[PDB]
This record gives sequence, structure tokens and C-alpha cells, in this order.
Amino acid sequence: ETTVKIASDSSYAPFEFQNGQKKWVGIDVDIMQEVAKINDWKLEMSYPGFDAALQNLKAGQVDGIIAGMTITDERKETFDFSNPYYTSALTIATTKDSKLSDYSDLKGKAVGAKNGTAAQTWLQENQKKYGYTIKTYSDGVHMFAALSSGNIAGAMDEVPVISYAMKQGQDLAMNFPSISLPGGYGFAVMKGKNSTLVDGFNKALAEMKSNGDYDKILKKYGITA
Repeated sequence: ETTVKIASDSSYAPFEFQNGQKKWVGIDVDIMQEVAKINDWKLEMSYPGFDAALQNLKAGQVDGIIAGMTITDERKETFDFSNPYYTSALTIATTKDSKLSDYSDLKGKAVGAKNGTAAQTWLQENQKKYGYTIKTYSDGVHMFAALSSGNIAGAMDEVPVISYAMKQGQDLAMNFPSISLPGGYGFAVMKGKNSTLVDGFNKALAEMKSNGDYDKILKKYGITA
């Protein structure tokens, strides 16, 4: 009878984004809506931005997150996750005119990531190996504005998000290797809390994968998994 409050990122096409009429759409939006329908939940979406969503979840202000959020072992110390619903892979986006193409080219350069993200964690873990500096951003609009302006030499983010932006004509390229994160994207709750939501997400996701509806969602955004 209570409302299920789910927070998401503010600009993360094709997973959550505003269309030309300002309506919130995307793969995550459609999946969560159909999960709620299957479970007869009252769903309340919010789109505060990824790191803000994490803070709201930690505060109990929302009950869960869906936001292209990679499942990782370190994250499982703080969150419980659903089964994965999409593959996860990171790469360094540059402008199209950049000639940087290998991680070794980043020595002494600034590389961006969004605060709270698996991308930020990768940059921290690999800084001693490659020797860049790290800049962090509240959301994708700020990170990619830093990239386009030239204040960072690269921006680490998910391959499907960068690719989709490129297909819209944005001044982005993917010259670097991809980093597979095997956990995939998951629906997240605070660890030890809201198991009813995780269970409902898992059962609905399996039904949607089995019955073809998951694939129809991806098709709306041009994608065959």
C-alpha cells in the first residue's frame, strides 16, 4: 500500500534521460515501470543524479536505485543488488579530435569520472599504474562539459552511454580499450533492507526476459542485447 521510491541518474541515455518533450524515458525507466506493474507496486521515480541518488538511498529517503549501476564486490559491502539486467563496460571518451588512444598517453593528464561511480573507482585503482590525475563531477552534463571544453583529456564512463551519445552526433570518440565489469547493472537497495524489492525485481525481470518484453524495451532505444 506504500509507495516504492526509486532514484535514478539525471542524464544517462539510453538508460534514463528526458526526451524532446521532457518526459523521462529509457531502458531503466521502462524496466522499473514493468517490474512495478508485475508486482502491483505504486512506483515513485526520481532523477536527482547518480551520486545524489546514492546519498538519498543511504539516508532511507528512497528505497532503491536503478541507474545503470554496476554490481561490484566492493559495492556489495554496502548495497544488496538484484540479478544483473545489462552488461557493464567502461572506456575513456575523448573529443573526436583527440589523438590519445592508450592508457599510457594519459600520464600527466587529467581524466574525469562521475562522483560515486565504478568509473571513479577504476581511475583510483589504476592511477599509480598510468599516472594521470583525477577530476570528479556531480553528473554527466558536468563531466562531458569538462571534456568538450578541454579541461579534462578523457572521461571514463559506460560504453553504451558513450556510444548512444555518439549516435546522436555528440563530439565523442572511443579510441581506448574497453574494461569489462562482469557484475553487470543491478537494481540496488541498502544492504539488509528492502529484500521484498530485490526479490520482486528478480522475479519480474526473469518473467520479462522469458516473455520477450525485456527485449522489446531494448528495441525502443535501437538495441539488441
